[PDB]
Amino acid sequence: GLSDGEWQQVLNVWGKVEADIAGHGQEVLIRLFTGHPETLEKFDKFKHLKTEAEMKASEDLKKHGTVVLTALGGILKKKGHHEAELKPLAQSHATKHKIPIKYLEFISDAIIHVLHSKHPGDFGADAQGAMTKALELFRNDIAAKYKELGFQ
Ligand code: HEM
Repeated sequence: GLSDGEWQQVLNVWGKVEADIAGHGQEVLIRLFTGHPETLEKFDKFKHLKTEAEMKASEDLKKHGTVVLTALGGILKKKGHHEAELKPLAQSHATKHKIPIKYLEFISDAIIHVLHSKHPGDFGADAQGAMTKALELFRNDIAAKYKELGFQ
C-alpha cells in the first residue's frame, strides 16, 4: 500500500530508468547474476556467460533486461492495480521458469543497488523508500500467487 506521494516518487525514479531502459536492465541483470550466481542457472540462454565481461558484451542480456524492466515499468505504472499484468508473470515465473521468491528479492535489491550506482546522490532517501515499497508490493503480490500455486 503506497500513498499517492509514494507512487509519485516511484514514477519519478522510473523516469530515470526509462531514459536508458536497456542500460538499467543490463546492469540489473548483471548485478543479479554476479551477486547471486545461482540465478544465472535459471537462464538456459545466459548460463554460458562465465565472466562479467561476457555478460556486459551480451546483446541478448541487454535485450532481456529491456524485456524485464519494460514489464516491471508497466506494472509500476498501474500504481498497485496490476493484477492483470502481474498474474502471467507470477504464473510463468512459478510454473515455467521455477523462480523462487528469494530471487525476486535479489532482483529487487539489485534494482536499488543499480539506481544508486547509476544515479549516485540522485536517488534520495524518500525515493529509495518509495521504490522499495513498490518492489515489496510487487514481490508480495507475486508471493500470494506463488502460495496459491504451492510453489516454493
Ligand atoms: C522484476 C522482476 C522480474 C520481471 C518483471 C520479469 C519479467 C520477465 C518477463 C516479462 C519474461 C518473459 C515473459 C515470461 O516468460 O513471462 C521473463 C522471462 C524469464 N524470467 Fe523473469 N522477470 C523478473 C525476475 C526474474 C528473476 C529474478 C529470474 C531468475 C533469477 C527470472 C527468470 C526468468 C527466466 C529464466 C525467463 C525466461 C527467459 C528466456 O529463456 O527467454 N525472472 N521475465
